Order: sequence, then C-alpha cells, then structure tokens
Amino acid sequence: SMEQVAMELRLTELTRLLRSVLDQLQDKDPARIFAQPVSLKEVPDYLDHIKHPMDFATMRKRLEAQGYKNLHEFEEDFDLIIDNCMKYNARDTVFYRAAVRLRDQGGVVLRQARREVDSIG
Repeated sequence: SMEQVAMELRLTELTRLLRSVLDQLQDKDPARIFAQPVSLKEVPDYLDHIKHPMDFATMRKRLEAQGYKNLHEFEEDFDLIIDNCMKYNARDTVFYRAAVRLRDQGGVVLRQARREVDSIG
C-alpha cells in the first residue's frame, strides 16, 4: 500500500535522525569505554550482575536494521549503557565517572532530539 510506504519513509527518516543522535552521544565517550560489549571472556561473571548488557556497537546494529520504532526505545538502550555501568562499577572508578559524564553531556542532545522528533512528527 501507499500507507505502508509512507510509514516506511517515516521510519527511515527517524533512523536518519537517531543515527545523528547516536554519533553525537558517542562523541561524549572519547575514551571509548562504551563502544563495545563488555567482554564475557574478560569479565566472566558479568551476566550474573547485569541482565540486559548494552553498548554503542549493539545499538548501532539495531539502528541500521531500523529496529528503533520511536525515540523512547533508543533512549531505553542508552540508559542501559549508563545504568549498567553505574551498578557494576564503584563510584571511585574511571568507568563510573565516564558514565556520569556521558549521562550529563548526553542529556542536552537528547533534550533537543525529543523536540525534533515531536516537531517533524
């Protein structure tokens, strides 16, 4: 149908906008602490602690499959990155501190993304 196409064009454009958001959030992680999945070879007990691991490469895979239907779903995954880290790692670690800085800096980007998503529809 023509409606299914129009819906698919909306999803494609959302994917465009979320790709730019993702790039901007990932720039706020210059140490690349959140770039890849925590290694189960190197942290073999991780899944005993963290039930839903997340990282920027995994989000990018979902993004490119047009797997985010709305901004809420994308934000859920970004919040998992931060929240998982703040639980597994102690306050006095470079990892925890990196997550706090990513959360704080990302807030700004996500605030305007929400306005754009609502604005453009």
